[PDB]
Amino acid sequence: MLKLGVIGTGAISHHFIEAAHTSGEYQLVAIYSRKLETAATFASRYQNIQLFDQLEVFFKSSFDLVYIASPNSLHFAQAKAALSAGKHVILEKPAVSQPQEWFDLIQTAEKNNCFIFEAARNYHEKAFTTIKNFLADKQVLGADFNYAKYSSVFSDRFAGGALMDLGIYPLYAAVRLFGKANDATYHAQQLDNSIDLNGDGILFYPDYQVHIKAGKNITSNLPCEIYTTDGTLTLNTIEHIRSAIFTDHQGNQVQLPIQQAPHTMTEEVAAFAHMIQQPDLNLYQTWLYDAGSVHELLYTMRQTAGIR
Amino acid sequence: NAMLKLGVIGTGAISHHFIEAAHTSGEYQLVAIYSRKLETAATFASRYQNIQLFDQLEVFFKSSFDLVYIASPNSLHFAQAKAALSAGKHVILEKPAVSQPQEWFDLIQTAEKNNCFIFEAARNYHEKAFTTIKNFLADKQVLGADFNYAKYSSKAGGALMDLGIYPLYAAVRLFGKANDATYHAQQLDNSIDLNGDGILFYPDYQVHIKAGKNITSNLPCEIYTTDGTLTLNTIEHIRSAIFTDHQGNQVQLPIQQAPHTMTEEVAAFAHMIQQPDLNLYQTWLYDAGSVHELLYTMRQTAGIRFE
Ligand SMILES: [K+]
Repeated sequence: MLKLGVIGTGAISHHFIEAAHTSGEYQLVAIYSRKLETAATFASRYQNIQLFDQLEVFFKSSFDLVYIASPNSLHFAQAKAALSAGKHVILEKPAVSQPQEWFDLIQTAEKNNCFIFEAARNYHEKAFTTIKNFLADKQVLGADFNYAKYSSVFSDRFAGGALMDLGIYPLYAAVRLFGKANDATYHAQQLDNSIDLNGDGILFYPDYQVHIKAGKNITSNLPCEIYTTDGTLTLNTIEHIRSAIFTDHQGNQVQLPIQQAPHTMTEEVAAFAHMIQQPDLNLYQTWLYDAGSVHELLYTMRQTAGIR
Repeated sequence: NAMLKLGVIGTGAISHHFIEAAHTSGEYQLVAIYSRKLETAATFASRYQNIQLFDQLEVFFKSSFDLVYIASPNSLHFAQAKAALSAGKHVILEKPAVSQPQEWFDLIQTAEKNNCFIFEAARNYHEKAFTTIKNFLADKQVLGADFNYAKYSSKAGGALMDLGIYPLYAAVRLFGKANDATYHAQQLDNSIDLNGDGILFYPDYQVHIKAGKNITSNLPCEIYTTDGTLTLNTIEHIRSAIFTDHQGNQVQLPIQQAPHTMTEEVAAFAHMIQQPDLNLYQTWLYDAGSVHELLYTMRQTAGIRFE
C-alpha cells in the first residue's frame, strides 16, 4: 500500500484521492498547504490525515509519493524538492512551464532513484492500446483531434489557456498513437494579454498531418477521426474514450472493443501504482520521452501563436 | 416569364444532373450541346431529343439559345465564358468558375459590357438553409466555426479547389469576406493537394476549413456562439441544423433539403434572368470574388501550383 502525500487543495485533488482510494493501492496520509486552515478545510472529510504547512517538514514524512496539483509556477520547485527528498512524484498537467524543466526533473529523479510521472489521464487509457494495435497494419493518412469545452503569474494564466489546459489532451492522444511530430503550428483567438481562448493547430508528420482544436470559451462535440487508406476510424473523443468505429470506403463498419473506466483518472492511478510496485523501466522511459514530446509541441505552438 | 433555351458544354455526368435539374424546374429547355468531337456530343445527347449538335465553338455561341452551362475543364472556362458573353449569352460556370481571381473580375467586365449575367454554379451557396442559418445567427455573437468537406475518390484542381470550395462558400455566405487566410496541405510531388487544413481569419474569430480527396470525413460543421453551438450535418445539401446551449437546451432550425443538390441554384439562376434583382446579383458576384481571392491566398500559403 503506497502512502500518499498531496499538494494542491483544488477539487481535482479530491477526485485523485477518490480514485487512489478506490484502486485499493494507495493510502492518503499527508496534506500540505501554505495556510494551515486551507489544508484543514480540504482534509476535513477524511480521517486523521496529517497536515503540514512547511514543505521541508512535509517531505521529511514517511509517505512514498506525492501528487502535486498546485498552480503550474510552483510545480518545478515542489517536484524538485520532492525528488531530492526521495519521494516519487505525480505532477498534474501541465507538469512544467517549459521543456528544460522536465529534463531537469528527470535528472533529479534518476539521481535520487525516484519516479516522476505527468498525470496525463487519457494517455493511460486502455483504449489507446486497442486503437494503436488496430492501426498497426493500416496506412495512416491524417487525423483530426479536438477538445473544447465551455467554462465560465502570466505563466499560471497561460497554463489555464486553451492550448495548455485542454489542447494537451489531443496532443497526448497524437503522441500516444503517432509518436513525436516533426513540427507544429498553432493560431489562436486571444485575450489582449495574448492568452488563448481557443485555437487551431496542425502537427506535421512525415507523410500526413493532424489537425488539433482546443477551446475554453466554446464547446465542440466533434468526433475525432483518424484517416487511413482503407477508411476512417472515428473516436467519440480522445479523452475518456467510449467508442471507436471504423468505416470503410464501401460504408461497412467495424467496432473496436472499447470499455471506458468508471472514472477519468482510474487508469492512470492504476498505472502509476503498478509502475512503482513492479517497475518496467523501458515503459517508464517511454512515458518520459512522450511527455517530453508533448511539452516540445506545446512550446512551439505557444510561440507560433504569439502567446507571451 | 418565358422558357430559357439552354446550351451545354461538358459531356460528363454532372452536365446530365444539371440538365435534369433545369428541366425539372420547368424554366429551361436544352436545345444545344457542344463537343470537340461531334460523336461525343451525339453519344451524350442520345437520351434527349431535337438537340442541335455542335463541333464549332464560336458557331455554338452565336446560335439562338439564351444561356450556356459550362462544365469543361476549368483551364478552358475563362476563354469559353468570355466568348459566350461576347456573343450575348448568359453564362453559368461550374465550380471552380476560374483558376485565379482576376479572371472572375475580367469576366464581370465582359458580361456588363454585353448586358449579360455570369453565374458560378456553387450549389450550396443558393440553399435556403443558409438564409435560415444566417437569420438565426443575426441574434448571436459568433466565436468561431469549423467546416469541412472531404470525400474519398479513387481516381487546376486538388482538394482545396475541387472540394474546399464548398466550405469556403459556406463561410463567405454566412460571415462575408475574411481578413486573411492560410492553408497547409499534404501534397503530391507536383504540389497538388490530396487534403489539407486551413483557417479563415475574421476580426473577432477564426474558421477552420478542412478539405480532402484521399480521405473521408463525416464530421458535422459547427458554428460557436457565446451562448452555445450550432451544429450543421454538412455545409452542402444541408439536412439538419440544431443549436445547443451550455445548459443542455436546444433550438431547432427549420431546414428542408431540396430533392437534389442542384435544385436551388438552378431555380435561382432562372429567377434572376426572368425577374432580375440586380442588388442580389451584385452580392453573388462579390461573394464569388471573395471565395476566389481566399482560394488564391490559400494556394500561395500551401505552395500549390498548377500545370
Ligand atoms: K468529442
